[PDB]
Amino acid sequence: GLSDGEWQQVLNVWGKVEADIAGHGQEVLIRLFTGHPETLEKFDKFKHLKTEAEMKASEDLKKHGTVVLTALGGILKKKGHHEAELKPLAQSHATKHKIPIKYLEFISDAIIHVLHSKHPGDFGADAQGAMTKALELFRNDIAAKYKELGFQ
Ligand code: HEM
Repeated sequence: GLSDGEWQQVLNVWGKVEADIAGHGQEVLIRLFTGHPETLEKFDKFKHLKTEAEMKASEDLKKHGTVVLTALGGILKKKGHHEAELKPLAQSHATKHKIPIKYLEFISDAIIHVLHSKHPGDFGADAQGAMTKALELFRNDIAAKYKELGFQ
C-alpha cells in the first residue's frame, strides 16, 4: 500500500530508468547474476556467460533486461492495480521458469543497488523508500500467487 506521494516518487525514479531502459536492465541483470550466481542457472540462454565481461558484451542480456524492466515499468505504472499484468508473470515465473521468491528479492535489491550506482546522490532517501515499497508490493503480490500455486 503506497500513498499517492509514494507512487509519485516511484514514477519519478522510473523516469530515470526509462531514459536508458536497456542500460538499467543490463546492469540489473548483471548485478543479479554476479551477486547471486545461482540465478544465472535459471537462464538456459545466459548460463554460458562465465565472466562479467561476457555478460556486459551480451546483446541478448541487454535485450532481456529491456524485456524485464519494460514489464516491471508497466506494472509500476498501474500504481498497485496490476493484477492483470502481474498474474502471467507470477504464473510463468512459478510454473515455467521455477523462480523462487528469494530471487525476486535479489532482483529487487539489485534494482536499488543499480539506481544508486547509476544515479549516485540522485536517488534520495524518500525515493529509495518509495521504490522499495513498490518492489515489496510487487514481490508480495507475486508471493500470494506463488502460495496459491504451492510453489516454493
Ligand atoms: C522484476 C522482476 C522480474 C520481471 C518483471 C520479469 C519479467 C520477465 C518477463 C516479462 C519474461 C518473459 C515473459 C515470461 O516468460 O513471462 C521473463 C522471462 C524469464 N524470467 Fe523473469 N522477470 C523478473 C525476475 C526474474 C528473476 C529474478 C529470474 C531468475 C533469477 C527470472 C527468470 C526468468 C527466466 C529464466 C525467463 C525466461 C527467459 C528466456 O529463456 O527467454 N525472472 N521475465
